[PDB]
Amino acid sequence: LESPGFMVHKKLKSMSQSYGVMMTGVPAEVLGQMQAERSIPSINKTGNLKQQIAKEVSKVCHMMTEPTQSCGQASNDVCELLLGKIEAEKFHFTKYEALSADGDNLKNVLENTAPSSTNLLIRFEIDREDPPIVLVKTKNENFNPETAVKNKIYLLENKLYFIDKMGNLFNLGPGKKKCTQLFNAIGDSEYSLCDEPEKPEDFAISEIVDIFNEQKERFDFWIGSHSFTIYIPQTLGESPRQFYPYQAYFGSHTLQDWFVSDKDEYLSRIGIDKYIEKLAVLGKTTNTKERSDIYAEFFSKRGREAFFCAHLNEKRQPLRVKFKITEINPELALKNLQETQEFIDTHPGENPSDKVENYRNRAKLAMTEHLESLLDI
Repeated sequence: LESPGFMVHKKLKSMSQSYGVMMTGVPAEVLGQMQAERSIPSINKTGNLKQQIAKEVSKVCHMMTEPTQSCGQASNDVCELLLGKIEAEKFHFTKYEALSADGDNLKNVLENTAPSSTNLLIRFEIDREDPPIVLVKTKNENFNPETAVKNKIYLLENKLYFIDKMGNLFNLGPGKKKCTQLFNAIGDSEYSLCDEPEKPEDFAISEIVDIFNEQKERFDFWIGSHSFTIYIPQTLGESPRQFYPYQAYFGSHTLQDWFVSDKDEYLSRIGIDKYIEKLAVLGKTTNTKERSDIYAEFFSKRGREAFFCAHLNEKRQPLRVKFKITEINPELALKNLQETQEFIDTHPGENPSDKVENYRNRAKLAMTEHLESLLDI
C-alpha cells in the first residue's frame, strides 16, 4: 500500500524515464513552431534561405537528442505537474528564502509538518557570486553599450561605466577630468581588476577598483547557477519520511537521464537532514575542494561525480542556497500526470521510444514548415 502522495512520485519518475521531452505536454506542432520562431533572428534575409533553414533545423534536431534541458525548465515542469498552472505561477512569485548557515530554518519547517498528512515540494536555487574581473579601456567611438561584453568596467575619456550581468549600464561617478586623467595614466593593452602599486598605471587601476568598491551596494553580482526541486510525499503510518531530488543539468543530463540513473533514489538514502546540512555547507564554505565535491556529489550526472567539478570546472566562487516550499494536493498532481499520460497515449507508436520519435518527427516537420512560411519559401 502506497500513499497517493508517493504515487505522484512513482508516476512522475516512471513517465519521465519513458517519455522524456513529452512530459511538458506541449503539442509537437507548437514546439516546432516555437523552435522556428527562435531560429528566425539567426537567418540573414540577404543570404541563401533554403540553406540557412536546413542548417537551423539540423541544429535544433541535433539538440533533441542531446542534453539541452535547462535546470530551470526541469524545475518548472515539476512545479506545473504537481501544482497545476495557476498555483505554479503563484509559486513562481513567492519569494525565495535564504538557507540559514546550518539549514535550521528548512529543517524546522519539515519538523513542523506531520509526515502523515502533508506532501511537500521544495524548489531550490543556487547562485554564484560573479563580480567583474576585467577593466576595458576604450574610446567613446567603438564603445556601444548595447553590444559590449557584459560584466566589465569600461573606462572612457569622459566616463567610467560598469555593465552588469543584465547589460545594465551603471555610471560609476567620476567627472570628465577624473576620467580623462585615468584614461591617460593607463596604456594600450583589457586590464585585470584582481592583483602595492609602483607604475603610474597600477595606481590608476587601483583607483578604479576603489571607486567601484565604494558603491558595491548598487550592483548585484549573484547569478543563478543551478536549480532543482525536492519532493517529500506523505508517509503511511510510522514509516520514515523520504525525499527525492529532481533535476536536469544543461550539457550533462536531462531529467529523464536523472531518473533513468536512479540518482534520485541514491541521494534519497542520505536522508533529508543530512542532505540539508550538506547544502548548508555548500553555501557556507570557503574551501574550494569541499565546494566542488558537494556540488559534484549532489548535482552531477550519475557516475561523473569524481570529475564534474574537477580542474577547470572547480567551484572557485562563493555559492548561495535559496529555497521556497509549498504543499501538494496529490489528486490534483495525479490528475495532471494522467492528463499528460493521455496526451502521450495519443501519439502513434508501440513502445515509448516510438512515441518519442513520433513527437520529434512532428516537431521537426512543424518547424521546417513554419520557417518556410515565415520566410516565404
